Amino acid sequence: GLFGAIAGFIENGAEGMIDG
Repeated sequence: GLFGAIAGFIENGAEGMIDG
């Protein structure tokens, strides 16, 4: 479901995508 395309992008900002 579409949540899986966002959630972390709002709930932090896609942590791990920065940090990786």
